[PDB]
Order: sequence, then C-alpha cells, then structure tokens
Amino acid sequence: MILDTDYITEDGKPVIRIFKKENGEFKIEYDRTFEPYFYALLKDDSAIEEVKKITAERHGTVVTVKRVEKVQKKFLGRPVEVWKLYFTHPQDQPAIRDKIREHPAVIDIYEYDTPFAKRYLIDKGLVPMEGDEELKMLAFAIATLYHEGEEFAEGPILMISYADEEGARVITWKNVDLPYVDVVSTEREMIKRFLRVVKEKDPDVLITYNGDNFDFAYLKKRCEKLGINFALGRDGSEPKIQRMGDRFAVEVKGRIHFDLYPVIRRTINLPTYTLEAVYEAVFGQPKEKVYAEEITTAWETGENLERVARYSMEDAKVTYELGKEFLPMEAQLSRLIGQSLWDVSRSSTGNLVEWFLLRKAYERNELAPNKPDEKELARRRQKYEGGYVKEPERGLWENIVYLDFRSLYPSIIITHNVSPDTLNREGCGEYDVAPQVGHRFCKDLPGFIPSLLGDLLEERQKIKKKMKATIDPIERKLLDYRQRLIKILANSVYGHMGFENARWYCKECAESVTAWGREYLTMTIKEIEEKYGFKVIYSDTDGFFATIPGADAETVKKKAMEFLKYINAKLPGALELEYEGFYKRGFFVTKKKYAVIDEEGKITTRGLEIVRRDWSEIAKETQARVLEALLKDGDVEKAVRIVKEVTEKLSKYEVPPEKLVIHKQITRDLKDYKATGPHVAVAKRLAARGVKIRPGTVISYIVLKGSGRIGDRAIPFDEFDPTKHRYDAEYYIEKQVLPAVERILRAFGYRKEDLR
DNA sequence: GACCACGGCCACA
DNA sequence: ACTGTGGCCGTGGTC
Ligand SMILES: Nc1nc2c(ncn2[C@H]2C[C@H](O)[C@@H](COP(=O)(O)NP(=O)(O)OP(=O)(O)O)O2)c(=O)[nH]1
Ligand SMILES: [Mg+2]
Ligand SMILES: [Mg+2]
Ligand SMILES: [Mg+2]
Ligand SMILES: [Mg+2]
Ligand SMILES: [Mg+2]
Ligand SMILES: [Mn+2]
Repeated sequence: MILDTDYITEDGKPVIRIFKKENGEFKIEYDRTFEPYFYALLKDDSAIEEVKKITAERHGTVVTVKRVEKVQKKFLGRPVEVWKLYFTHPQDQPAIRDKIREHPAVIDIYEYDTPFAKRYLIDKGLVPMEGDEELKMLAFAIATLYHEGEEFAEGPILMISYADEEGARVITWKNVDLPYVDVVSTEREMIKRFLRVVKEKDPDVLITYNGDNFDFAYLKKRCEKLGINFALGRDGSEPKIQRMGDRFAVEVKGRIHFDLYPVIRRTINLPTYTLEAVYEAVFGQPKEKVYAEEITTAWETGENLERVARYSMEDAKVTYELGKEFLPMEAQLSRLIGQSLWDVSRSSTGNLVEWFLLRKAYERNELAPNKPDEKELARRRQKYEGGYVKEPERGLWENIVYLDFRSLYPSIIITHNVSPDTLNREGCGEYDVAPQVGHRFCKDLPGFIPSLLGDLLEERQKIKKKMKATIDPIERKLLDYRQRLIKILANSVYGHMGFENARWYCKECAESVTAWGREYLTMTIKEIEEKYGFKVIYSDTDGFFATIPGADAETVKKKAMEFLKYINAKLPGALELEYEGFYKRGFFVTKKKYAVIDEEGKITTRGLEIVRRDWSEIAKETQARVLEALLKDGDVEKAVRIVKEVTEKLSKYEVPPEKLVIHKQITRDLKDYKATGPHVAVAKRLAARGVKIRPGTVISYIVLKGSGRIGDRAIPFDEFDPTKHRYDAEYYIEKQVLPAVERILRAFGYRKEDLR
C-alpha cells in the first residue's frame, strides 16, 4: 500500500521515494529513472535546435534542456504535434520555463508546474491508499503554560498525551499521581520520552487536532530553545513545515500526519469546531474543557494538577477515537483522486478535481490546458443562468411526494456529450443543440468530460449495488463513502467548467448544462400537472414536491409511480426521475426553506433558522417545537402556546444565556471589511487586545440589555458574567424568536402581537 | 426620522 | 477560489 511519495537529490539527480506498507512492514522504494519534463508547442516543427540551446541560471549552475522528443498528444479534441522538453532536475523547470515561453518560435508551454512527486504517481499510474493493509495509528496532544502577552512558545509544554489501541497516557515533569501519567525530571526528558514512544510504536498515521498550526510548531520551538532533535520521521528527519495558504501544514516523512481540523470543518456543519464540540457532535457524549487560565494557575501553584491530567488524557483519547472515524473515508478520497492522503485531506474541492482531471488527462493522452493568466481570469468573471427555483405554494400541504432526477447535471453532460472538446466542432455528423443558449455539441466522438463522468457514475451505481451483498458493516460504510464521494466529485467536475481558474474551463459547456436542466425540470412539471393532475408545491434545481389536490395517500403514490413510468420512457438516455419519498405533511415557508415529515414521523428541515448556525439556540429550539406540533399532530394551539411560554421566559431572564449565543465566522482581514455588523464589531475590539483574528475564526457573541446599535452591546460569550450582566431579552424576543416563528405561523392568521 | 437597499453570512441544488 | 440560486438582518444613507 502506497502512503506518500517525495524525492531527494543525489549528486544533482532526482530520486523518487515511494513510502509503502506491505505485509505489515514499512518499505522505502527508490526510483532513479524518472525524468522531469514539460511540453512546448512551437510555430514550426524545426526551430527546436534553437529551443534545445536555451539555458538559464539556477544556483551558480547553468540549467539546460537535456533532451527533446517529438510527441503527438490530443489537444482541443484533435491530435496536435507537441514537443517534450526533458530536464535534469525538477527545480530546473521554474528557472527556465519563462526563458522558453519568451522564445518567439514557441507559442506556449504546458504541464510545467506539476510537482515531481505527484507527477510520478500520475505518470507511473500508481494509486495510494489501496489494499487491505491495516495502518498503525497514534494520536497525540499537548498542554502548555500560557500567559497573556508572552510570544508564541515563550513558556514550556507542561504535558504531552498520546493514545492508540493500547489506551491513552500522559507524560509530564511535575508529579501527578494517576494510573495513566508518567512523570519525568524536566521538559527535555518529557519531549525526549515522547520521541522514544513514537519511534517505538512506529505508527503510519500521526493523528492531531490542529497540529498543523499549533502542536507541532510548539514542539518545534521548545525543541530548539531546548536542544532536542525531533526525529519523528521514519528517515530520521524532523517534522517538515509547508505553506497551506496563509496558514501552514506539517509533514512527517514516512508517515501520514492526519490533522483532523481541516477534515472536520469541511465535513461537518457545526457552530463551533472545538474539540469538545466536535467530539460531542460525533459521538453524543460530552467532553470537559479545562481552559488556559486554569492550567497555568494549576501549574504555578501545583494545586489541582490532576484535573489537568484528565483533560490532557481526554484530548489524546478523543482525537484518536475521532481519527479512527474520519480516516477511512479520507482514504477513499485518496484512491479516487490518486494523491496522498496527506494531500487530499487538506485540498480544496477545486484542487481535488484538477488532480483527478490531470490523471484522467494523462490516461487518455490529453494535453492539459494551462491555467488562465490575468486577462483570461478577467474575462471568465462573467455569470450564467443556473437552476430554476419556483416560488413555493406557501403554507401547509398534505400527502406529498418528492420526485428527483438521478445526478441531473452529470447525466446531462453524458447524454449530450457536453465537453470543451465537443463544442461547435466543424464537420460534425450528429450534434445536439442546447436550449436557450444554442450551443452545439458534437456526438461523433465521446468527449473528454463525458467519458470520465460516465465511468464515475457507472462505478457509483456499481457501489450502491454490491453494498447490498456485503455484510461486514465496515465494507458497507467504506463502499458507501465512495458512492457519495463520486457524486460530489462529479458535480464538482461540472463546477470546474465554470470556474475562473480552471484548466478545463468552458462557460458554454457550463451554461448549456443548466439550460438543459431547466428544460427537463419544467417539462416534467408540465407533464405531471397537465397529464396527471398534480400541483407542484415547490421545486429547486433537479426535482419538485407535488401532490394531487385533495385525494388520498396511495392515490398520490400510485399516480406518481405511473407518471414515473411515463416520463422515464420519454426521457432521453441517462436521464431518469426517481421516487425519493412520501411525506404525510409538509410546511413550505419560502424558497430554500421548508420542513417535511414522512409516514414514520421523521422531520426533515431545510434552510430554516433551525439549521442555520448563525442563530441563537433559543430561536432554533422553539422553531423546532413549533414545526413539530405542526407536522406531528397539527396542534396549532400548542404551537402558539409554546411561543408564549418561551417569550415569557426571555422577558423574565429565565433562559440560560448559553442558548442566546450567536455564532458568526469572520471571512477576511478586518481592514478589508466594508460593513461592520455585530460580529465584526466584536472581532475588531478583540484585535485591539491583540488576539488571533484570522479568516475562519468564529465569533460567539451575546447581546446585552441596552440601547443603540447591536454591535455596541454585543460582548463575546466567554466574557459574559451573569451576576454583572443582563442579556437583552427584548432583542432576542423581537429579533430572533418571534421573527423565526411568525414566518411559519403567519399562514394560520397569527401575528407577533398574538404571540408575545 | 422613517424608509430602504445592501454587505455579509450561511444554506440548497 | 467548483457552480448558481436564495432568505435573512443589522446598518448606513436618503430626503
Ligand atoms: N458545482 C456544484 N453543483 C452542484 C452541487 N450540488 C448540486 N449541484 C447541482 C448538480 C447536481 O446534478 C444537482 C442536483 O444534485 P443532487 O440533488 O445532489 N443529485 P442526486 O443524485 O442526489 O439526485 P437525487 O436527489 O434524486 O438522489 O445540483 C455542488 O455542490 N457543486
Ligand atoms: Mg505529499
Ligand atoms: Mg498545463
Ligand atoms: Mg438530482
Ligand atoms: Mg443522491
Ligand atoms: Mg436532488
Ligand atoms: Mn466563480
């Protein structure tokens, strides 16, 4: 099983390393035969003698094109003759690529920025994370002496914790008497001891929570300020720091550092992403939080240091428990994209698609197009029409079916061969014309994009089937992961075609796909209402909610299944409508915002405040109860009563201040803000105290009783002391709770005055 | 000062 | 930095 690839330089020559794990043994395979290269498309196929001769300087050394070779590749759907330029070392390419492009005889260069170790995986056709090898994992967390003001790592690492299949342990230098704590003399002997552990257990995966930006760098600064060699690598190296955008990421050679923090946020939608919040939201059981003010006082006084030890052990224990959960899915993404788990676990959706496309492009001998430069990125800033959304027949509906298309956009690309390489091709024999936008797509040869999506959706439907044969719950989950992933990947391949900075950008392709989707959806809605007597209650991009006005449950289901047979026989090719559920009742407030309950009482809510992370809990909790009494028993009087009980709890300050916290994330640097809302205003006064306010941090503020702007009486929640503060009951009554339930109960005649 | 468009955030598909 | 569609609120201009 391949884990990762990199390269070293032996006497100026690149040497690929492949970090494998086979038969429970860690092996390092070397390849000294791979040559770096990129492509060049010249004006004449004869000037290459001059192109052989361009040189450049790197590090007191002239860089030269080693060898050249005539290649025929597929570019723009037609075979073009391209020139392959071989080099000695990968770092030669950036030092010479511009000197080549600037040559008049060459029009442009291609595939000049693909990293060596990743090109190896693509060209050599290798796929990491495949096989049945069980990787040895080990989590770790630390505890630190913090004071306000002192620079990063000014103080010491008080304790280090770790956890695996043998349990969790703690290592510190102050004497803490507990069965899972190991005491040593000093910090050195602690960090040195922790190194002895990792080297001894030899884990393939090092699991952390935010180790990319804290744990490893703290262990770095002390190790130098103290004089230890952090030989965590299996080659005897130290943790290697990279630059993942504004923030950083940490690699551990020979192993996979799995920072759960990027994985969690990108996967789960939580108002806060603390360890205690993430743990309790994934496993249901809560987790205690000891703060930095406590562990510093507990250290300098020596009092209640055992409480710090429990938290330290808990941190390591829970991150391991979380790592065992989220890693196997991240492994499937690695196999699907064809890049290391370390890379795909922190990659944006766009970059994951490009890597998938680049591998696909290499398999089909498709010369990859460059990324756009400034002028092209300026052009590609347009917009195009997307999915159709109807205005919901606002109110309460009964006996509803939801009919939806199977992968509507990827099925359109497949059915109509939508691809940049099939758009407006001359000499076409069979073409398909896009509605509204009139773009013609050649069907003589299968397009690049349709051929990949076809293989993906074919593999998706293969997985949704074999899953049923398999019995082991793990294989069910593992396989199910690939099923959902293929879908996100497929839709992102569509989104790639409209992406400003995408290599296979094609606005015509992108807007043709949506144009067909509008036609197929509105056609289906036309048929079901005219040829079958339905009334479409609400419809988003790929499906709709409909019912027979009046009628009975089965009558709605029977005619719905009849309509499906009629419409799926009239639907061209890979296009298909499916029965995706019956629902006893359903409330449709507005576009993107509705709630629905099935036959068994499962309430599904979409878009409403109850699901939005930037609303107070007291607002969600009561809208949930109002929706419940509305869809569970239709008890409108109990629903209107509930609003009256909670509104009196607020005015009498009986509701816990924790339920009135609004969580909103800042998205940019505070100088770049043009509108200071309450959450930004709070984050600006925090920057006046010198706190880390970076893009991505969540502001959690409560509004205090007072007058003026909201941003003048909003304080962070960790700053709220109930004895000294009183929250603004009037604000949360008139601006949070009542507005959220009135938009629902307005359909029943009730107004806010009737709810206070 | 009452009225209103609009950053800005997060959600749906 | 995958796409477009969309609801919603505090906040400042505006006559
Ligand atoms: N670029 C981009 N387009 C998207 C995304 N999500 C949806 N689209 C568009 C493109 C998608 O083709 C369309 C609908 O996507 P589904 O409803 O998630 N497909 P399913 O197989 O689940 O249908 P059914 O419900 O019957 O199982 O929304 C996205 O995240 N990114
Ligand atoms: Mg890597
Ligand atoms: Mg290229
Ligand atoms: Mg769909
Ligand atoms: Mg689906
Ligand atoms: Mg759908
Ligand atoms: Mn865009």
